[PDB]
Amino acid sequence: MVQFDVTIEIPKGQRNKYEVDHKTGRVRLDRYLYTPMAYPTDYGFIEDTLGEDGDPLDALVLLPEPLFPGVLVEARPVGMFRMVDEHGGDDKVLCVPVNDHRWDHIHGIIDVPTFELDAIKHFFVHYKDLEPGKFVKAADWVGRDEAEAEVQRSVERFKAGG
Amino acid sequence: MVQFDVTIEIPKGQRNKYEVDHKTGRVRLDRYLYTPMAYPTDYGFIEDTLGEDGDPLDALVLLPEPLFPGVLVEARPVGMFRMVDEHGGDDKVLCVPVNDHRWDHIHGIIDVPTFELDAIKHFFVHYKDLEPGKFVKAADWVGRDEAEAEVQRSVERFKA
Amino acid sequence: MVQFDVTIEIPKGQRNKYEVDHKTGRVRLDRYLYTPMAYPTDYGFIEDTLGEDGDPLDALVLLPEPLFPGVLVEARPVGMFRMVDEHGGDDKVLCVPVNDHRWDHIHGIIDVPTFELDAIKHFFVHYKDLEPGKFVKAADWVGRDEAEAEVQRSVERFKA
Amino acid sequence: MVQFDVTIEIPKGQRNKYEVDHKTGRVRLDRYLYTPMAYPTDYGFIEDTLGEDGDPLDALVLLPEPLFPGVLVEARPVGMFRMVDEHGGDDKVLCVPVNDHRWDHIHGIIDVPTFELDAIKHFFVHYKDLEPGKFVKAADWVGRDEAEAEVQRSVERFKA
Amino acid sequence: MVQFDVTIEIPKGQRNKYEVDHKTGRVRLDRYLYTPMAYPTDYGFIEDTLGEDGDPLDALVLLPEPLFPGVLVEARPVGMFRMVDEHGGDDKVLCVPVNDHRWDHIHGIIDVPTFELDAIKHFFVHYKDLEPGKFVKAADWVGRDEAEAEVQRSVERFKAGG
Amino acid sequence: MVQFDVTIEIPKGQRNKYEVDHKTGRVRLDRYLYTPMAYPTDYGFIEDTLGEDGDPLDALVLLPEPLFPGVLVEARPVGMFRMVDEHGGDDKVLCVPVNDHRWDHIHGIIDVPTFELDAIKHFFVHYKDLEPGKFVKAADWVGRDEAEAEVQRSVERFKAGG
Repeated sequence: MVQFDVTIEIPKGQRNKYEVDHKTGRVRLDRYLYTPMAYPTDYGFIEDTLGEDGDPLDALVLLPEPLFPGVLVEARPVGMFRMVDEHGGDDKVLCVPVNDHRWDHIHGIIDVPTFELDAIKHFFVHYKDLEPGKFVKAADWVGRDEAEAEVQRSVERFKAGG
Repeated sequence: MVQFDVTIEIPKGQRNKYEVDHKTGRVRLDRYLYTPMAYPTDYGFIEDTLGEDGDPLDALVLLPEPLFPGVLVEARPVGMFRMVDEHGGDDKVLCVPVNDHRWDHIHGIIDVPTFELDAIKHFFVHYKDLEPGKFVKAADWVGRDEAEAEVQRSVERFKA
Repeated sequence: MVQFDVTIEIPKGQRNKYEVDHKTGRVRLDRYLYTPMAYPTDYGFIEDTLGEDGDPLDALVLLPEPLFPGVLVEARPVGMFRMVDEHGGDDKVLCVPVNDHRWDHIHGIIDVPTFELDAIKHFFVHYKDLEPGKFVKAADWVGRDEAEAEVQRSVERFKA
Repeated sequence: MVQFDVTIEIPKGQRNKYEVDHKTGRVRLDRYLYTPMAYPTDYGFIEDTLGEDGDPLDALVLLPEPLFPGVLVEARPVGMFRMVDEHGGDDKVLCVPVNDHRWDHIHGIIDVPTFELDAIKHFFVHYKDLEPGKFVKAADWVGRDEAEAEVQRSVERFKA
Repeated sequence: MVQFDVTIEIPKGQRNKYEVDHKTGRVRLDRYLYTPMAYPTDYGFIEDTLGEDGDPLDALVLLPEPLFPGVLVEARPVGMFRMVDEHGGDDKVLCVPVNDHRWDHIHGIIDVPTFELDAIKHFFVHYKDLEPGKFVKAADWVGRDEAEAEVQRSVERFKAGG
Repeated sequence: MVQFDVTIEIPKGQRNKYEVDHKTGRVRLDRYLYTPMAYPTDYGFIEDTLGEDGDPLDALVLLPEPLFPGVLVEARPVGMFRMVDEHGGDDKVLCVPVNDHRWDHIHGIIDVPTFELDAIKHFFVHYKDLEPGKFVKAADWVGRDEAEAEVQRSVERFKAGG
């Protein structure tokens, strides 16, 4: 069973887009969203990963209640949101907390209610609609096998980068 | 100097869509939104008006902090949001609290920052995107003169 | 397809125990809980029912976000919590909002996760532990058929 | 053992100043405070009283957690805050919830910590500092005997 | 007058059980409680202490309003909650902030209202009721002298461990 | 255009007075306010500055929604609140976030609504009214040029201190 640590940057329900500066460890405000939308899940990144674009792999964590920026949660992948925007491809691994029987019945993307996947998709498709020169050309969901393959590639890129 | 009472149905920042039952006065949950969006202003209706569709005229109230459902606020119009959806036309009057010097500089639609008007528009254009059979085909803003003309039509329509 | 209106008294997550005075319609603070616990669901009563004890039938409503005291929500029964305390028997109907596809998979008590039923039970078993003379001697769950039978008895008891 | 019902208008910690319209029962937004201050207690009025100025007698209720506007709480007086502002005299009865052992040690004004009385005073002395034409010239505390005498005058004034 | 620094892990009113990883300094989500209960006080640990079980001594801090995970508060002990669970004995020192006249009248456990002690006891007796293989065999309160003796033992264990 | 990093200590709306210990980086509770007031803006300090009194220069940041203690925001100065209290002079630089068109129209103190400046002044004039031996003798506002001059002096003092 693949599992890993996710650092939360943005609690569910927030309109402030926080980001961890990976050089310093500091939490920074990127910006307050320009749209009347709020993050649909807790949002952050997988520790010890490196995506194709130089930053760690993004993670979305399903949780009963929001966390605080900077908090670590041990999690396991169930699928992956993929999108194409102004900086090209962007993937976000969808995760649930490990060692919690309340999530035991969610083994893969097929187990996650469609209305929840659709809400998360809608957020990422629209949240930058009022930001000039930002766009989304494509967005879809893939399952746990493909999420794990991407996690593995990013773990490999992390190790190769030093 | 047009002014009126607004009953708030939905506080700013809420994802629960409350509505007042106008035949009982009860506050009901209509639905929880299917989209990850939140009401961009306090939202409700103008007391003693009747729109083209039989409900009181909707109102959006700019405020420093959100209210509670059922609360009355005396307000004045600065403009009007108009849209066309699955039910046809819909107007929502944009308002600011009266006799509050902090809003005295806002006389009309040109005085409301574009980024704020664009955010309000974005909410109404997209908030029903995930509801089968619902849609928004057009949405725009008109000024205070047009808003007051609509309020006046709605007030007379109430009287008749 | 049994459905009814629920008036919410107490939002999920609250430690203030509000109650509606059924002779006036006012919302009153009963008490702040003496235990470090919070209501596990939105909590209220079914409009136009009368229980065995003279009050409307209590209802627990599963919702994505809590409501406000006094708010009406149209709901359908999926099961019923039963308990015995210092006043004798008490039933609370477990409900989900109607005409909301997000709840369409929940048809009966077997469809509600055990961990959620256990949490609701734990609240009612313990929330009065620190009140002299109050106690809970037994608590259990029954299914949708039993819940609808109790709603029907309560509706007729209201009519009579 | 004097006790009465208090309707809460403004929850503790709020910067929105709500008021009940006593001729309709509606809750209205009076104003958002112009000062960076927040109500130090739950704030409202005593039902079935009439002050010297024609409004019900104001009440401050000490509670572990704030309520919602319009909520009723059965309370007992422990003292009274008095002030003089632009409208002349104003009294606010300081109260604690009845039949709650957690407040049984609070019998009168001497039982309320000085730091808490000083904070409440500071709020009423300063909350209108940034409103032209408004002022507070004097403010003080009196004990439970004086509070009950004022409640009694207000109750009779209501009856007459 | 004994005083010390408490790092808060869990704000009063929360149902998320956060914990500081003492090796790394990171705040982690342990778990969301399985019971409909919420922490009755701000909850954390005494810096520079070591309990018998290898972790710093736990602290409960009485405060007018909750803090954030990771925040330091200078505090003084007024008593100690003692319990016996599945890992044996567990003590939690009850504290108030120092240099604050609003707490000056609380010198010991006898000064703390009984209903508040009973609520805190009820939380620790019941909060793991729905977690299999977790239990509580005993729970009680002792006073300031005994709290200070335990604080001193833990300070001593801290120093002996390195 | 002068810009700098502000670390937030106290979110707008709070009555807990948090402070960063500049030696350790830890966020500490200083105290809960004794007055029924709440911070009128997000409040903190400018990184890499040193005031005359030995601490970094204080900053007030205008924001649509409050942040969390410890969060960095890149900001630009629009004016400065000056006051004289029990420790003598104290200045707080008023700032807006950079690279955000929603604040583009605020170039200086003259652009900030008077009612907002008056509310911020009232807070600092009164928030210590119930703390014995604390007082305020003077308080006023100066504009962006004078804010930038003070920022520059504090940057210079920072560099001279090591």
